[PDB]
Amino acid sequence: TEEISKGLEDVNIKWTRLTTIDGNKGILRYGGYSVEDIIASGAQDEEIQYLFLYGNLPTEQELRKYKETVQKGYKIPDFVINAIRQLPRESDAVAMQMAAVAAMAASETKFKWNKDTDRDVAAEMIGRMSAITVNVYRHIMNMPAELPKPSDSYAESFLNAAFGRKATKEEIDAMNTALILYTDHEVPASTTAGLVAVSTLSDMYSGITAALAALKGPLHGGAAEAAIAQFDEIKDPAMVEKWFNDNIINGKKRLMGFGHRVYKTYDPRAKIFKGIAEKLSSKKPEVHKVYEIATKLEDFGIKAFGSKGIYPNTDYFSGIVYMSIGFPLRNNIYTALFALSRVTGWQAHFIEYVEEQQRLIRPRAVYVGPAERKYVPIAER
Amino acid sequence: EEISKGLEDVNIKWTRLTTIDGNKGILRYGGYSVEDIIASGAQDEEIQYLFLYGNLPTEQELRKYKETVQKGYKIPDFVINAIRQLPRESDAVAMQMAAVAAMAASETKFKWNKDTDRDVAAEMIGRMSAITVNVYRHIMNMPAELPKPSDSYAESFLNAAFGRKATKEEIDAMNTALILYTDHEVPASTTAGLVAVSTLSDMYSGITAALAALKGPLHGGAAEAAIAQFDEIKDPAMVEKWFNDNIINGKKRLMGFGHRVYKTYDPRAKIFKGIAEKLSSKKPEVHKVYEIATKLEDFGIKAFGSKGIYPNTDYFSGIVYMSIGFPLRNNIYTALFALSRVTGWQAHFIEYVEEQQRLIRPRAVYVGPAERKYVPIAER
Ligand SMILES: CC(C)(COP(=O)(O)OP(=O)(O)OC[C@H]1O[C@@H](n2cnc3c(N)ncnc32)[C@H](O)[C@@H]1OP(=O)(O)O)[C@@H](O)C(=O)NCCC(=O)NCCSCC(=O)O
Ligand SMILES: CC(C)(COP(=O)(O)OP(=O)(O)OC[C@H]1O[C@@H](n2cnc3c(N)ncnc32)[C@H](O)[C@@H]1OP(=O)(O)O)[C@@H](O)C(=O)NCCC(=O)NCCSCC(=O)O
Ligand SMILES: O=C([O-])CC(=O)C(=O)O
Ligand SMILES: O=C([O-])CC(=O)C(=O)O
Repeated sequence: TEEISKGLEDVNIKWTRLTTIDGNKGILRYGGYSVEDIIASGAQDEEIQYLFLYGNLPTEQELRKYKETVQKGYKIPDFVINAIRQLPRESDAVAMQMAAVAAMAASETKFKWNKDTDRDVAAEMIGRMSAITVNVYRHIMNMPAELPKPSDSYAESFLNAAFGRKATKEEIDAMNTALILYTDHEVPASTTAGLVAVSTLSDMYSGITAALAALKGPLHGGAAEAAIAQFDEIKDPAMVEKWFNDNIINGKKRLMGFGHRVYKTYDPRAKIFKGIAEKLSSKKPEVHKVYEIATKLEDFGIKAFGSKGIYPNTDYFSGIVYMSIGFPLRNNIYTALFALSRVTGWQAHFIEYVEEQQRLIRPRAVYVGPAERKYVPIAER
Repeated sequence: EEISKGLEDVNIKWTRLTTIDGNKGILRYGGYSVEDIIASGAQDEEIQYLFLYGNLPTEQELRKYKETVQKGYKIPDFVINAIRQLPRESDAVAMQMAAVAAMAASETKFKWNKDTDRDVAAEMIGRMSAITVNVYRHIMNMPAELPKPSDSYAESFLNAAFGRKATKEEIDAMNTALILYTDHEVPASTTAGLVAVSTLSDMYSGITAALAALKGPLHGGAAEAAIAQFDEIKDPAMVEKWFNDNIINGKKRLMGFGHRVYKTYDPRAKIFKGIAEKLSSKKPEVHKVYEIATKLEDFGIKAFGSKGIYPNTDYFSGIVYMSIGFPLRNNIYTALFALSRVTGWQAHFIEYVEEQQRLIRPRAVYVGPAERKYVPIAER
């Protein structure tokens, strides 16, 4: 015992029943169901949400019961809203979500880990996350506060409150795909952070807060904004080559939206996000200009990095989808919409850890510092 | 290969900061044993400096350092309000989370940088003092107050928290508690924070993640859960019955006992015990809490000492905080742990990002349902 597991690569932190990843062939499954199959069938997010908490897809009766438990989360305390609204407007959207969930971790003095109550607490929090995100977006956009109302879909309920208008069928559907696509991804940095916290037997909301803290970072969920920021920065499609050689190839910066710890091939979610990014952006000429820079850079990226197994990830196109829906490129909002979705995966993983395989997470470090030495009083230093 | 349960003996990084011999019960900060530091009467700020800069400060450097820490004694009103707008019966550590979370939001200009990192951390150490003062005050239903510059960081914290002049005994006791909780290599909290910062997320979010993990009863939460056990007992005569009914029969874990690394007496516990004795003996109601604690200790060692499970740092610290004058409620004692630990947290995050940066992303073993086609809703 003296070897460093750099980045914890290939170290198994738990067993899971929820998500499997084929990094070589680019296969992502939720509870056995492939992410392509789920979208092809045009499934609602609530069904996938239910799948992660319970283990199988819901019957008509169970789905209707599940939605009412989620919609309970649409009503949140004033201090929770205020936790967002009393922060500087120019703040990070994910950190705003962090601040709001932290308020819940504090106020929820009666939370206890229990197999009877876990899934209900989780289901309501998924609703609370929606209510939180609406108000995060509204506060940033200088708008008055609003809560999501119950409707035909979770995606619609969210979109309606966020913009303060009726969302179109096409808008609702694209958000519904994004929510499914970002639901879970086994044990990334965010989920890991949350699992470490919950391993001490701290509460669910603390786990979500620790997860959000990690997700905020540029190498993780922060790429959801940082990738599209690259597209916004190039402006002219003919400038793409120059920008790529100037920023990435000279070794200055990493290519945002590219690369993965697991996938050595094209990201499955990146396929789906691209097709939808192509469809919706082609309806808005100024957004399509972003997409046509994106695909051009994608080609230079694939050629330059493909041999090293660096391929587009789920964050490369996702931001274009959100921009097409109506959300602006500012304040890390795209990462916050990522987080809005990933809360389901995060929570399902914490429950699976505590109920069935609980143990404190506490690694070691190899000491490489100063040898044993006598303390010297400050006077003679 | 398969599951590294709890990540035991898996190395996550290298460090120059802290050494632990779990078998002998040895703890060193930058090569200085914890016993050397305490015996010397070292100021907490000296040990703060040691963690941020890699060596002990000169008198000139300590003056410069204190100036930077004190900057954090002024914090924005929304950070104070991030605390005060929450229900008073809220967990104290979770209240610290909310405050630091607000900083993570507002601090939009934070960059991981060789030239700025240490000053940011020094200022945050001060800020953690401001936060904890206000966390304690709000819980007790008192007006907001900030720490003021003085001779020592501990004095500045205690004075502001209580609103009175702290006695020399109280100041030394707090100073020692601050040193003893400064760092402990890569425990759950620090790890949770390192996972966060490996995404190149900000220092404050790193602290926030660490705070979320420190709350738990298996970790820093034991700073209150241990002393809670002594409060339940009330009568030294009923120690044996409580230990027989709850631990040996009920299977509940004895809080303030055991450790991931130490398989012997925790060096910090040993020091905390001596102070708990010195401080409690003078005030009758706290003294008998100590008397319950030491009587439960003997049953603990007789039962678990052969299994490598001995008193840890949280077992006696609660009594030490109680003697200083902090009440046994709202996980205040875990919040005081945090106030200290923020120095160790930040030192590790800087160390990891500057000199050994890589994304922390482990794997899981799949035992779930095999590949299956998306079933129609009614079959099912
Ligand atoms: C996600 C990653 C951190 C994973 O990398 P990792 O598995 O930790 O390996 P690593 O960081 O040690 O990199 C290995 C090598 O590949 C190189 N590399 C990896 N990704 C990239 C990239 N996007 N652009 C340029 N070079 C890269 C890196 O420079 C290193 O080179 P060398 O061996 O010469 O030092 C990285 O691919 C990256 O930074 N990607 C860009 C940001 C991004 O899109 N992140 C989102 C990931 S997906 C979902 C999400 O989390 O939201
Ligand atoms: C700190 C610990 C989590 C470390 O344990 P670990 O290295 O994760 O080992 P583990 O949890 O897999 O347990 C191994 C065995 O020892 C037993 N064990 C460990 N600690 C205790 C205890 N305090 N009382 C009774 N049994 C114990 C445990 O029951 C298990 O036995 P079995 O296999 O028969 O169930 C544990 O000692 C514990 O739960 N302590 C009690 C709470 C506490 O005092 N925590 C604070 C630790 S120090 C400071 C701090 O973090 O702040
Ligand atoms: O799997 C990872 O390492 C990160 C990722 O793509 C996600 O969490 O969506
Ligand atoms: O080292 C550990 O696992 C926990 C501990 O004693 C601390 O963080 O003070």
